Amino acid sequence: LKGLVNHRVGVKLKFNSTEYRGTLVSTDNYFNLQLNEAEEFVAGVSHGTLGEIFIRCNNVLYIRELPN
Amino acid sequence: LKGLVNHRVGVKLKFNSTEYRGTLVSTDNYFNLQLNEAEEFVAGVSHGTLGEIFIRCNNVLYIRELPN
Amino acid sequence: FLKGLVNHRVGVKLKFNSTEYRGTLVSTDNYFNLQLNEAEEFVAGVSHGTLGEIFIRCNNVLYIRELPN
Amino acid sequence: LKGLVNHRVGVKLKFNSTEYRGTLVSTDNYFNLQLNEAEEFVAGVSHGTLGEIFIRCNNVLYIRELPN
Amino acid sequence: LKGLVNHRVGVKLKFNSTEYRGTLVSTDNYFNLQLNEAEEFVAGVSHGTLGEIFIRCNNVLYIRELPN
Amino acid sequence: LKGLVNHRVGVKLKFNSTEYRGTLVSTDNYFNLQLNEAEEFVAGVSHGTLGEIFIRCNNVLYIRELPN
Amino acid sequence: FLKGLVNHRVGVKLKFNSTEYRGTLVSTDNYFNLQLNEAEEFVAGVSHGTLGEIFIRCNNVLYIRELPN
Repeated sequence: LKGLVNHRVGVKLKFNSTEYRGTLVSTDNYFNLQLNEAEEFVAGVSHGTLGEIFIRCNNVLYIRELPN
Repeated sequence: LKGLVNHRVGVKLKFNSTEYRGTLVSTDNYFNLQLNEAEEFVAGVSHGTLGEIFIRCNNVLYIRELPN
Repeated sequence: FLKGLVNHRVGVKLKFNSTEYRGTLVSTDNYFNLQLNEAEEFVAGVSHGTLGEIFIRCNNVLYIRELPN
Repeated sequence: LKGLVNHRVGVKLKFNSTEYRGTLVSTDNYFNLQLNEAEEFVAGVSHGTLGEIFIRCNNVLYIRELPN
Repeated sequence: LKGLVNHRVGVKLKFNSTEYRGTLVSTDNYFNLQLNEAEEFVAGVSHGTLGEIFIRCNNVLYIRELPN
Repeated sequence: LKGLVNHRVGVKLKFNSTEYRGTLVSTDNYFNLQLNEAEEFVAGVSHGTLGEIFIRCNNVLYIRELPN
Repeated sequence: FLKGLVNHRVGVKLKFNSTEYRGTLVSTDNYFNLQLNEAEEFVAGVSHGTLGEIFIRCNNVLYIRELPN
């Protein structure tokens, strides 16, 4: 996962279809991650900008690299 | 995460759309945290002040810093 | 953590429903497994009775607060 | 928790409104407990006697001491 | 729990009202247990024999000794 | 659990009534097991053959030995 | 411990729904935390799109299988 630090990513949660997008500032094996300039996406539509958020592994389905 | 100690944060839970906002007094890797002058928000509307609360990691979706 | 709340009149809110157990926090441990004395069950803010000493399990706990003096 | 051994206790489960009452034979930190002369109670009504049961922590909401 | 080895027990699951009945061959702290000549019971009715099954703690609410 | 290696088994899941049938290639205390020649059974009706599949403990209810 | 599948075309089926992510398993570890490349989302057997490289958490995983070429 460290290969995605300082990259634009999207974190998808288990429930609903919400995706947090931002820059991956940091993380840990535990999949606990810090996201900078995060923006909440629901079914692909922005529902706003949170600032920096710290997200818990458990709620996470997967992480992907947002496209260039 | 300790970077947020003494800051004004918002803890969002997995279920509903409830957020607890207050000052983050203390924490630990376990994402168990102490929140001072906590106020419970339901869909962004205040439903009251709790005092000092101690919140368990499992119920937390993420944490953010409340805009200054 | 919680050790600061021992001997304090506390409210323990569960994840499900709107039930809060109020009592004196006798003891705890990192695991958020706690012993409440003089526990009184509250449903939607309404007393549904007094249990005695109860031993509650972290898991079901949403948060714990300090009841207003 | 060992202060209740050999006491008449009630074990309340997470789901339903079922509680098992009996004599707490033994235990361990894990809240895995041994109940003797356990009787199942649904909404406060006896649904019969189990014998010895070994209960698992997880399903446990709380344990109380039954009125002498 | 090893006190029930070689006894006739019932393993009740969290969900439903299924109980697996059989003879407790072996176990471990983890409540992972081996059942021999296991028979599945739904609401107290047999729905058939499984042979030997290995059951996982989690799915377990409790274990009881079947009346001799 | 290792006594079932190379045996023909059925892995039942917590949810639905789905059982994965196949040969138990390997395992570990964690109940994470590798199945060969896995066939998906839904209410006792085959819905197709999977190849080799790796199953995660959590979703598992029990493991049984398919009658020789 | 499921290192026999690396560089193999796999399917990751989640617990909930009937979604399977298909791709090449780049890397992993005991924890069943896995890295999938050229991942494609399949709902009831129908492609709903390509994701890039995605990193999947164990918990949501029901099982993994080898894709049949």
